[PDB]
Amino acid sequence: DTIKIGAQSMTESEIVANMIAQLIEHDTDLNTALVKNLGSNYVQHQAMLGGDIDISATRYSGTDLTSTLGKEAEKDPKKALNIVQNEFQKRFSYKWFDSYGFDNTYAFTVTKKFAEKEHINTVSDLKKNASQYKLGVDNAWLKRKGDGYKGFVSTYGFEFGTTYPMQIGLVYDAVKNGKMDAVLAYSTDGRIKAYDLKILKDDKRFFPPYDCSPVIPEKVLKEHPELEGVINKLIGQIDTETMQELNYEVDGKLKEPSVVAKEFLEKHHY
Repeated sequence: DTIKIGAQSMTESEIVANMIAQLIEHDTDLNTALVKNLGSNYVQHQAMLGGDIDISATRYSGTDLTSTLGKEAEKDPKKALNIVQNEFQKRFSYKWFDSYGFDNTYAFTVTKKFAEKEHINTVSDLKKNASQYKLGVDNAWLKRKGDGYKGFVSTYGFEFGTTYPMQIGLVYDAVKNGKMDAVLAYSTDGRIKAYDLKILKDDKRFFPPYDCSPVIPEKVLKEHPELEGVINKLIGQIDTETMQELNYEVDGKLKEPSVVAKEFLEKHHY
């Protein structure tokens, strides 16, 4: 029988999606298929409800909490994961696993060079000269509710001199070359490694946590009792630094997600 693994359009998702597949076909006699390009977690959720996917490869605690669950933004990561896991079991009898070990969080990011010139370690340090700064953001963040620009201004109490929305993949070279003074990066992106950018401390803890976990229905796990054991092998095994490294292997070194996943599994003896 064929285990269907859903992935959104993020390098991260495709990597972790392929990893799961390859781990399944290594440990068991089960067959796998990947359902690529699922857009948002809403569609990913619906695809699970409709039986289009047996496994959601990458899901993020702060996302499903304040949208799929409709709950308030918990800032403690363990408490937020506890809520999310309990609602998914109660509402859907879905097993939201413990985290792979990484956070994909919004991260105000600058060059180290610029952090020394402007004296910046925290997001709050950006206050003083904020009017003089260009900030790069993704295409959705300014209008985003809760942990968006609006909530940001209310919490940190300042505006950036100009904000420029753009495809997320562009913010990293943009900060690197000085086109933007700071950007709101995704903290798992490989180019944070490669370019060695500085992730500023979110001293007011504005952003909720975004720990990444696989989601699988207990019904799927029951029908294939060997499955949980396979997935459990990934739990705790991928921290932010590793995910950044795996991400650069695709985004910077131009390798296929299947290959990066294979090499990773081989490196760790699976």
